[PDB]
Amino acid sequence: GLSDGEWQQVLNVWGKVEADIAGHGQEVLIRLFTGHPETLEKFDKFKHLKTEAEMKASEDLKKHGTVVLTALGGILKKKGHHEAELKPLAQSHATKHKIPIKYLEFISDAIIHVLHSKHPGDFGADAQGAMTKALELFRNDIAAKYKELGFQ
Ligand code: HEM
Repeated sequence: GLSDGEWQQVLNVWGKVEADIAGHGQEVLIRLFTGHPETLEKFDKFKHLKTEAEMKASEDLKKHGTVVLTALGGILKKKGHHEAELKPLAQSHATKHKIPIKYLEFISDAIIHVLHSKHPGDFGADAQGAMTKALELFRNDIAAKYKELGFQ
C-alpha cells in the first residue's frame, strides 16, 4: 500500500530508468547474476556467460533486461492495480521458469543497488523508500500467487 506521494516518487525514479531502459536492465541483470550466481542457472540462454565481461558484451542480456524492466515499468505504472499484468508473470515465473521468491528479492535489491550506482546522490532517501515499497508490493503480490500455486 503506497500513498499517492509514494507512487509519485516511484514514477519519478522510473523516469530515470526509462531514459536508458536497456542500460538499467543490463546492469540489473548483471548485478543479479554476479551477486547471486545461482540465478544465472535459471537462464538456459545466459548460463554460458562465465565472466562479467561476457555478460556486459551480451546483446541478448541487454535485450532481456529491456524485456524485464519494460514489464516491471508497466506494472509500476498501474500504481498497485496490476493484477492483470502481474498474474502471467507470477504464473510463468512459478510454473515455467521455477523462480523462487528469494530471487525476486535479489532482483529487487539489485534494482536499488543499480539506481544508486547509476544515479549516485540522485536517488534520495524518500525515493529509495518509495521504490522499495513498490518492489515489496510487487514481490508480495507475486508471493500470494506463488502460495496459491504451492510453489516454493
Ligand atoms: C522484476 C522482476 C522480474 C520481471 C518483471 C520479469 C519479467 C520477465 C518477463 C516479462 C519474461 C518473459 C515473459 C515470461 O516468460 O513471462 C521473463 C522471462 C524469464 N524470467 Fe523473469 N522477470 C523478473 C525476475 C526474474 C528473476 C529474478 C529470474 C531468475 C533469477 C527470472 C527468470 C526468468 C527466466 C529464466 C525467463 C525466461 C527467459 C528466456 O529463456 O527467454 N525472472 N521475465
